[PDB]
Amino acid sequence: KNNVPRLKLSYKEMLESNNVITFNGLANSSSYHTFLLDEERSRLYVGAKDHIFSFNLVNIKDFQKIVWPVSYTRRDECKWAGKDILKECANFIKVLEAYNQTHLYACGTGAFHPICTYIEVGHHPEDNIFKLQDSHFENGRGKSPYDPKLLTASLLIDGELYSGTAADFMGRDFAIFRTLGHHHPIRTEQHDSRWLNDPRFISAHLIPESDNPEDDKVYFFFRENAIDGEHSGKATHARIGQICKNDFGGHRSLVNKWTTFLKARLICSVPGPNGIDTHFDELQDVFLMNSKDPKNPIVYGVFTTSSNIFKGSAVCMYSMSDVRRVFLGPYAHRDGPNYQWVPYQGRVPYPRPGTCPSKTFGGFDSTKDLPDDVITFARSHPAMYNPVFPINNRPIMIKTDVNYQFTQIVVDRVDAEDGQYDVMFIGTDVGTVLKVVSVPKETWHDLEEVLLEEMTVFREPTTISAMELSTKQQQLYIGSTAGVAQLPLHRCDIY
Amino acid sequence: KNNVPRLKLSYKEMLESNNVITFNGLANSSSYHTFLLDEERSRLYVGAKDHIFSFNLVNIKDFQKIVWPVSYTRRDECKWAGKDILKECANFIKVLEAYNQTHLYACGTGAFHPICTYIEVGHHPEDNIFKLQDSHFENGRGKSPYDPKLLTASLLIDGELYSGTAADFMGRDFAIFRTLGHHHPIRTEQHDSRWLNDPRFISAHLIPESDNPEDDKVYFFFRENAIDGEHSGKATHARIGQICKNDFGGHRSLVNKWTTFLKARLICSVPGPNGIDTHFDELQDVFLMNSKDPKNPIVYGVFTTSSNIFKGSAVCMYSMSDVRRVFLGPYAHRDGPNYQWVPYQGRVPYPRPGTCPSKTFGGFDSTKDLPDDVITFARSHPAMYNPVFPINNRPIMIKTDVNYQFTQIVVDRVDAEDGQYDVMFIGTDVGTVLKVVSVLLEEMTVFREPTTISAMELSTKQQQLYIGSTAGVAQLPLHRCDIY
Ligand SMILES: CC(=O)N[C@@H]1[C@@H](O)[C@H](O)[C@@H](CO)O[C@H]1O
Ligand SMILES: CC(=O)N[C@@H]1[C@@H](O)[C@H](O)[C@@H](CO)O[C@H]1O
Ligand SMILES: CC(=O)N[C@@H]1[C@@H](O)[C@H](O)[C@@H](CO)O[C@H]1O
Repeated sequence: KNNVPRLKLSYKEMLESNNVITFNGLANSSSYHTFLLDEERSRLYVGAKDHIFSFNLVNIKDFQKIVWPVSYTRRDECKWAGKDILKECANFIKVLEAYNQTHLYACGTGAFHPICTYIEVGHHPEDNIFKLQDSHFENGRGKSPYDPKLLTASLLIDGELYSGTAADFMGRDFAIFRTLGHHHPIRTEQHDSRWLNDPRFISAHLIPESDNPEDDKVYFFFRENAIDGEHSGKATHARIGQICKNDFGGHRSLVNKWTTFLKARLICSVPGPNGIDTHFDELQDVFLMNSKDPKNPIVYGVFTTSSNIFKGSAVCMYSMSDVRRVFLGPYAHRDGPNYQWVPYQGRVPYPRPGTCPSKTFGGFDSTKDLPDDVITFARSHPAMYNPVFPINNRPIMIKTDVNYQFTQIVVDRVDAEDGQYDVMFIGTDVGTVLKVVSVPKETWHDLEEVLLEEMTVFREPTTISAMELSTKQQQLYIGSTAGVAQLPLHRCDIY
Repeated sequence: KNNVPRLKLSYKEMLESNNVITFNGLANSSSYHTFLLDEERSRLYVGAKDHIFSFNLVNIKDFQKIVWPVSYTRRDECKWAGKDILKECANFIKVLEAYNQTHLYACGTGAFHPICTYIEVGHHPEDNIFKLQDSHFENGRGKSPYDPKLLTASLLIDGELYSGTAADFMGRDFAIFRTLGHHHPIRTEQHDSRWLNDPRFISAHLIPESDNPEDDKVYFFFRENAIDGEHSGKATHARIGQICKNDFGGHRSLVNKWTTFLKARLICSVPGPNGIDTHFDELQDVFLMNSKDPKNPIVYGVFTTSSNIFKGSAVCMYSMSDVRRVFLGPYAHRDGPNYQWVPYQGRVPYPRPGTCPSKTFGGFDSTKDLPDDVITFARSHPAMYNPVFPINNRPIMIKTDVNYQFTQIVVDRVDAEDGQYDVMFIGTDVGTVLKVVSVLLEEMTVFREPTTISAMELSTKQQQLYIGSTAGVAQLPLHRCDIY
């Protein structure tokens, strides 16, 4: 029933108890935001400014660094663009995923000229190979943004890259891309408000729908500016967008453009007395709690208030069964520009747009062999009407009166000799980490919030940008421009 | 540039300094919310549960009362109706207003059967009369709600009663009525969310426009549920409405109904960085500062956040020049329920809807003589498209860190050595009054126990402030510079 940490600690105390291994980062670098955890290779990769690191996730003081800056020529070109020589004209690594069984794929802002390449790690982890394959350099457009201020939700599977970010120099052509591989890169309609409206990506996950890979979907989480009318009402909408991994675009229309793209509002609010709810629209981070059933990973989300005078944070939970229901629900439909959004009620193209091409029903092989009505629809119906509410219609945690806001989250399923509890590790914009448990107080609905620890993990206060949980090292890794930080999950002999 | 009070005295500290005179109220009464300040008679009237008091503006310890509790039969028909005998089946007065030069008009919850009567107080404030003219008894349909939990905004001028409440037993028929005074009662359209949609009234004021009494309009202030498509997103819209004092409805169609009603949204928000503003739509009280020009009183308003989690209160100022600009602008317009609201680009009938009939300009000297096209319009065009923003597009004061919320307000115009300064005495839902000057002087508790301040009057001819609540009334001096 309290909101005070039963165990508070500062970077100081943490350092005087063996609970923090700080990497202060090189003097000629920053922005250690991109994390690529690798349990197998037992290393923790962190792509930053002009560099890419390979930390030893047992003690991040031991590592390797691939200095990957940009050519003098490129630097100058960025300079001539009237940009910030130090803050902007640098190669900020924004993408870092796995590719070959011996190479990583990395992308970054090549000083407002996105470039990517490979990072040979090798076959055997025994011989820690951290070699950068220079001279190649592939087009970074659509993979890493031009502006370092923008992030990227990346997902690299089966040799193909999925990434949502701003694709242009002007940084106003945001789109979900599918690069690499065999086929021509896939993209979302550009300059189309109904598809994407000045969004900001958070993450992308490969979620299987059944035992048939043919039915694999890729979910992107992101926030964007709402759209409804020409009335005084700007607003944010956290969202989740689904797309079929086996989508290859239209035939005589959406050429090389997703055909199975749909989105739904993710609502994270707290019911009120007079019937008006309090919403946490600003989606900051998302973590998937892998259930034994890969088809139903639990979705935790870290949301924030839109108001500048009412700072607040929330942690909402969603079940895929819900998102799937929404995605199988009414399509948001609007007749004219000055019409109220209404749930579409009348003839839906078959197969249902949004549904992946199946060699069992309809028989239609490949998206490229779909009717025209199933391409015209979806093309103007990217959004679902009904929103997906959190489990139980409320967040499992809320922090208001506090002076900081949540920025990252990860959770471990710890089995206790009296049941299992989902322990959340929430990162703050202040540089502190909170460990909380939401045990159901006597009954689901009236649950108790327990703040176990509040540990600062950076000499100076900074915004936490990345968190990676290791269930093989039992170590948490925080990231920021100030550098990376490592700490143990527990500390049971200090309570 | 601060948030801490220079003078934070508690009730104990206020009582131990003659800073507050307390009336713990009667045991058989409560809800002392209906205030009526009479300078001339130097008394302060008050409406309450089965009672109507009369406090002395010098010492509320000295007072007269009137017992008006509803008969047995009525108390019984209310019980069988399935109401709470203790907190419902009683006569809670909701309207106290001066009527004749010798009488006051009063109405209360007739134990869910509102009734009204007069209250004699003679010509001379010397004889201090307070006789409850019993017998007869008129009904209070449209004058007072049936439900004590509902407020009412009244204004009785020229022998006419203007009020906005629930005209029904079920408390669902909210309306703005004008009863009394020579003509058949006139009211807003029943069951039409466009006109009014589950509103909560706050107050009505007469404000002339021109130097012609015929252009006089009555303005109501209230808060109601916004309407914007079947699509969800419940929200509150603070509002202000106007009505011509001389509106008596049409010949046929809109018969005995406002043909001049128009209403506009009142915005009180704070600009944000990402273009998103923080709004305070829950109007709580209104005070008009009589400026030099009687056609331009400054409008102060106390708004609160709709959010149950984040508590926050704000005060906002509005000029009647702005309000009038909005009423002379585009009406809101819809082609149906599935359409977006849009400023009416069509051709507005003449005379312009919302325009008081006049024996001068206009050509018409009666609202009943208006043509069909205007009456038809209006009937479906009671709302305006442009909301009226507050002076500077910002609120004067803000409180969010605070763990309470404003509930009442009054302001005094005090002449000093530097110039005139407007001091705002803000009430609180936790028994407390904040004194504020602009460009927090003191935070004083005024009740032994915490409650909601629901009434607040200011007597300049006595330099005192009176606060209302269910606990009782509280007297307090505007300054007491000694404590400083
Ligand atoms: C050009 C560049 O930034 N890379 C240097 C790298 O060559 C050097 O070994 C290291 C030592 O701290 O410092 C980095 O900043
Ligand atoms: C070992 C292997 O088969 N993986 C390949 C690697 O051989 C190749 O050089 C690289 C592109 O440079 O792409 C990887 O996926
Ligand atoms: C409810 C009622 O009938 N009113 C009584 C009144 O007769 C009496 O004069 C007064 C003073 O004690 O107390 C009230 O409760």
